[PDB]
Parts: sequence; structure tokens; C-alpha cells
Amino acid sequence: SPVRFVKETNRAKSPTRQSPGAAGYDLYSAYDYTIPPGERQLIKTDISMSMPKFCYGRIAPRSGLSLKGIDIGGGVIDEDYRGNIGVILINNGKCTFNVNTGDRIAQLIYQRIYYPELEEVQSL
Amino acid sequence: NSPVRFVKETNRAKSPTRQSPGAAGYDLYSAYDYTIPPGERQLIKTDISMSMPKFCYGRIAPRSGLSLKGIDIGGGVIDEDYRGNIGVILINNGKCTFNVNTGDRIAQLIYQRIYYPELEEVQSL
Amino acid sequence: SPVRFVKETNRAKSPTRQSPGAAGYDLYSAYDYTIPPGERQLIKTDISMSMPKFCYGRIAPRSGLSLKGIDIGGGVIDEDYRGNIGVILINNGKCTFNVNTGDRIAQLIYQRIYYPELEEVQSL
Ligand SMILES: O=c1ccn([C@H]2C[C@H](O)[C@@H](COP(=O)(O)O)O2)c(=O)[nH]1
Ligand SMILES: O=c1ccn([C@H]2C[C@H](O)[C@@H](COP(=O)(O)O)O2)c(=O)[nH]1
Ligand SMILES: O=c1ccn([C@H]2C[C@H](O)[C@@H](COP(=O)(O)O)O2)c(=O)[nH]1
Ligand SMILES: [Cl-]
Repeated sequence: SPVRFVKETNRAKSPTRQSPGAAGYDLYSAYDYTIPPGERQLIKTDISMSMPKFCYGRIAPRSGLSLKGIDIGGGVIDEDYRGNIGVILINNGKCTFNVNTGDRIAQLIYQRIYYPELEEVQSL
Repeated sequence: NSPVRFVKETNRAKSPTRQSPGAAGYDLYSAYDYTIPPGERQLIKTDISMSMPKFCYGRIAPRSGLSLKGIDIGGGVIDEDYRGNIGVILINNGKCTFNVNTGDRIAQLIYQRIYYPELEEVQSL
Repeated sequence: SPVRFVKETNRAKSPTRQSPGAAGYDLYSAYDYTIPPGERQLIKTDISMSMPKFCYGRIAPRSGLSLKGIDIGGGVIDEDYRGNIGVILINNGKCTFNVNTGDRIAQLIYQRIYYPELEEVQSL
């Protein structure tokens, strides 16, 4: 079944997929931000979605931004989350990093996971 | 399908918990008291060992509350065959000292499904 | 079917798993590098791969290097990537970090993923 998503405002851009072999789906900033060196900023996408079962969405770095010193903080979108997906951009570069509305900021990867029951034992 | 067995190596260990039925993984807690200066990192002991599930690894993943305070996760690959005590590398990239108290939630362990292909060298792909 | 790989030069080393229960395949530097503190470097492995289906390769940290302050930037090797696999090593230690040709620098994890359809809705 398809993954449903909602645009909170008209400023949101629907996540995009360019090729059959891409790991993920492009995420875009819904707002203008400026991030000083050595600081981080939560970037709102204005996109909420119903994640697939036995999966989480990993907010993953674009390589081009990573080479510029821009890293991703947090980034775990659980299947229970119905809120605004936020990208924590960390400016580990030396200059101010500017984020404009519509800028590609990360890629969302639907990562397959397991939910085992945990059982405490005396020894393994 | 079958349960993942785990051991509390001391009485200070807290059983990893599911936050909600659709949470990504299992919350880990500090078994000891630490102070992490700004621009430093610390291996935080959980005193938890597990018999990890097959064809997965445990990713030590950040909780966003800590990430927004500048606390990031180093390392974080828990191999399927690892039988030792699980450690969480907390990196204080914030401006102030970060305090970790015994029992504090520090990360979420995600059982990520993986593939072990055979690798074969070729002249051309 | 096995993952086919090519050595771009004879400086490349074949990725291997340490043990039958290891999450990742060892990646090695094909060249010498020097990384200043608070900087990063794209490290060439000189290995290219025909990546497996419904997977991406995550460039993941080795714990020893992580404890020394060396972190991984970027790290998403898409299914469709047929180029030289690069490792972005970030030196978050306090001293200059030396990379010698042949050094183990990271691990590649073949992470299982989904490529779902996306559908915009009014409400989740
Ligand atoms: O980088 C992130 C990390 C998390 N979340 C969402 C998903 C979670 O359900 C919620 C709370 O995150 P935690 O504090 O529980 O990690 O925020 C984001 O939007 N961006
Ligand atoms: O953040 C980490 C990283 C690794 N390990 C443990 C689990 C791994 O299987 C093992 C890897 O050890 P080395 O092979 O790097 O020595 O260490 C942790 O507890 N926490
Ligand atoms: O750490 C990294 C991140 C990416 N890549 C490769 C694989 C990706 O498919 C490609 C990304 O290229 P762009 O689409 O971002 O230009 O680069 C690496 O070799 N190492
Ligand atoms: Cl991951």
C-alpha cells in the first residue's frame, strides 16, 4: 500500500524520487533559515506521513551537503509519528549556511526493521 | 518471531523499553553517573548484554531531545555476534557540560535488517 | 546473487567481514591522507560495486576510531551507484589524524529498505 502524506501548509514540497536505484526520497525546507558555524537548526518540512509497518524513516544526509560540513542530527522518524517531519541540520562548516524555502536538505530512507520481544535471562 | 534474550550485568542496568508499539526501537539507559565537558565524548555503559537477532545489527540511534541540546551519537554498530556490554558513545557538541545520571534515557537501539551477500571481484561491472 | 565489485587500482583491498556475525564489510583507504582537527576528508577506497536490490550500503563507523573522535559524514551508497566508494572521515579529535594506504577506515553495511509509493491526502 502507498505511504500517505499531508502538507501542513502550501509551502511544503512533496518528497521526490529521481531514479529506481535511489536509496530515498528528497526532503525540502518549507521555510527560510540561517545557521551559524558550530550551531544546529530544526528545519520544518511541513510534511507529515503514515510510515509503513516494521519500518522507520531515516533522515539521511545528501553527500553534497555532507562535503560542505553539513551533518544530520537525530533523524529517526518512527511509524507512530504523525507530526511535522523536521530535519536537524548541523552546521559543522566554517561559514554561515543558508537554507531557502524549497532547498533540498536531506533524503528520507524507509529502513526495514524488527520489533522483537525482549526477555531478561540469567545468562546468554 | 522468537524473543531476543538479554542480561543485566549489574543491578544498575535498566531493561530496554519500547516507548510505543510503533517506536523504531528500544530505549537504552545509563547505568552510571557521568559529566561530559563541551567538545568531548564519553562511552556510557548500559550494563546490558544481548543475544542479538540474526541478519540484523543494533543501531545505537539518537533521541531528538538530546540531539537538539547538541548531544550526538558516535560509533553505534552493535554486531549480531556481540556478546559484551552495550556502550553508547555520547558526543557533547553543545556549549555547556552535559550531565548523565544513572537511569537517564540516552539512546534508542534499533534492530535494523541487513544482508550478508557474497562478494565477487570482476574486471568490469 | 553475489555483489560484484571492481578494483579501480591495485591499491584497493577487497571488502571482507571480520566474523560470520559482523554487521559490516571492512573498507580500507586506497591512499594516504592527513585530516586536521575540525575538518573532514573524502577517502577513496578504489572499490566500485554492483549494489544489491532493495538495499543501500551504509558507510558506518568502526568503534575504535569513533572513540578517538573520528566520525563518518554522508555515507549513503545508493543501489544505482557504480562509482568509486568514498568514505567521509570527520576528525573531531584534538590532534591531526593520519590515514595510511591500506588502513581500515569504516565498514559497509548492506541495509534493507523499502521503496514505497507516496500518496498525498487531506488527512492521515
Ligand atoms: O530528527 C528528527 C527526529 C525525530 N522527529 C520526530 C519523530 C519523533 O516521533 C518525534 C520525537 O522525537 P524523539 O525526541 O522521541 O526522538 O519527532 C523529527 O521530526 N526529526
Ligand atoms: O557504539 C558502540 C560501538 C560498538 N560497540 C560494541 C558492539 C560491537 O559489536 C563491538 C565492536 O567492537 P570492535 O570490533 O570495534 O572492537 O563493540 C558498542 O557497544 N557501542
Ligand atoms: O559518503 C558517501 C556518500 C555518497 N557516496 C556516493 C554514493 C552516492 O550514490 C553518491 C551521491 O552522489 P550525489 O547524488 O549526492 O551527487 O556518492 C560516497 O561514495 N560516499
Ligand atoms: Cl542507519
